Amino acid sequence: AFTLADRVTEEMLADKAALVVEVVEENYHDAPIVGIAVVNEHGRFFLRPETALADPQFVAWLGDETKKKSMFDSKRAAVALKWKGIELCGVSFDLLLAAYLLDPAQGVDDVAAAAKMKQYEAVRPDEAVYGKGAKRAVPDEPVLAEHLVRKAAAIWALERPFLDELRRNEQDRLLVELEQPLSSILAEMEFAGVKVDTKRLEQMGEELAEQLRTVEQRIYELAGQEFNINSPKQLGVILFEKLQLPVLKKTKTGYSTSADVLEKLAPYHEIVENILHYRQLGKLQSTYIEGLLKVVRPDTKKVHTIFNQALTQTGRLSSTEPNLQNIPIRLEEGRKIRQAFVPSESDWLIFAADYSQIELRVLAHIAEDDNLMEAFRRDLDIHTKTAMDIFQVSEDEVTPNMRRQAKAVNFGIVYGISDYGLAQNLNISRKEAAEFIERYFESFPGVKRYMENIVQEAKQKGYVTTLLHRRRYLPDITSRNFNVRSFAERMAMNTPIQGSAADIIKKAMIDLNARLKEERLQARLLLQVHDELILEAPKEEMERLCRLVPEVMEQAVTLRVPLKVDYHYGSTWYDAK
DNA sequence: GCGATCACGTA
DNA sequence: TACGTGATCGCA
Repeated sequence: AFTLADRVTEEMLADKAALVVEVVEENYHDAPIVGIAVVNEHGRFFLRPETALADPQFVAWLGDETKKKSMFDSKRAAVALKWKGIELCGVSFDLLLAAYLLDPAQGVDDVAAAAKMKQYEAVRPDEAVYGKGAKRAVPDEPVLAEHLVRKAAAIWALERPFLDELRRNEQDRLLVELEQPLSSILAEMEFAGVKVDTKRLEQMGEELAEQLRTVEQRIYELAGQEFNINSPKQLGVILFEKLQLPVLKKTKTGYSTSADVLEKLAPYHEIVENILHYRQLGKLQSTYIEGLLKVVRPDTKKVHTIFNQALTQTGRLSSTEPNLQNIPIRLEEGRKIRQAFVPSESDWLIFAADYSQIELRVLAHIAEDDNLMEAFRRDLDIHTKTAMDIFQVSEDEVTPNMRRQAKAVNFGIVYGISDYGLAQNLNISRKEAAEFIERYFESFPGVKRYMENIVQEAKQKGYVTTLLHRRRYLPDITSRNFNVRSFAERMAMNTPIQGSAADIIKKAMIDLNARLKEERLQARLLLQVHDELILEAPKEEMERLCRLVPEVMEQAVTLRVPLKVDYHYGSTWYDAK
């Protein structure tokens, strides 16, 4: 039983309530709110949004920090409301974030999935109510109102058992003091968006299309015929049947044509270099130029990413529409894409600050490896020092290739890759990659001990934890399949590193947001990308930020080694280098 | 019109 | 390693 309400009564404006502000469109930016449900001690209420959101008492209640609301995915609601000029405050419990902290592997997508964790099944999955894909539609008011009230009732019923388990896990503060405050910061970041210079992007796309026409023509005269270069089946027939290049790698369906294979085939035929070049130009044009231009809002000329705070098993943020975490950087041709990200006001600048080697610093701290801690206490180039140790040479004797291999070993630790993966990145044998690793563990015995100990702890406890008590369950750690078990072992080692680094960055964003307000700066966070925070600010604030931001980031936690922050500012993201 | 599948970019 | 995303193609 629920009141399908016609107007807002005071009964719906209690001190504590479960609240559903339903946004069905996957991209919630400027998206409709289809319905509102409130469950509190006085009953269960469904409100049409046009009513509720025009009611001054309702809107005042939404924005009253002392009126506590329990929700699922409150950022979606907060942002949808921001686009309507309405502030959502007082969200004291977000079930999406609670479920995520309790077990990130569950993939909790909707209220129903979180409710199942506590054997609560009186709510349907969103996909059963709205449908999937083409046939996705908002159902009739009776069906919609039942669904929203059921979601709000589930939230109401589930808050206590979820907070109880969080407390047993010592994750209650992680929820309340880190993830929920971050959610509000991310909602403001997403709402602010980042201004895009679409003229520059369109000019770049114009350039790429011309080179792509040129390289594509050269490819066709080399293949003796025309074909769809973007089809790895057609390309496979041109390279490996017509031109009879060696087959160095097979895929499930046929001939591998990854850039790894093509680089190896380059000496045999001039086509191969042009294919690689076509692949890189086409990646830029399709994915980044055309892809970015599709999601720039023509009103604001901004992109408004959506940060997914509750997806990764490490606690890292992901982002979509656009995904700004893979804007190119390595190749100069691609890094120029970042010239298109500009401050949103005249006489403002982009300020970007990034942790230097935060993952290895976290590893030095957690493993208490004396050699690694000393390397960071001396602020050495970690890759050079790793080369010196592994190859037992002095700094002047480290060749670029020795540093490259040491860097690949460090990369393998940071991202938890296998010996096979290291071998593949170093283009060496698996046996050779293995002996590289062993030489590393002789130089860093503390890291070796941490690796062994964390795997034993994962086996004993069932999970591993980060510095701020995020956990990752690893049921595959006892699997009898070697590849499955090795992956779980590498995740046991890696997640305390990657996840603690994510924890620090999140804490830094919270501290930064409060410091910006304390200092009454106009600067504002725009993006969190890997280990980098990107802000925009009046040019007149750059000198204050140069001092403030690195300090806040460096003081976010106290490790046994310093945190180091590099920072730059400029007129574009590219120039903030 | 989905859904693998392959390839590629940051990690 | 991961996630996100593209184009292709294979199944309807």
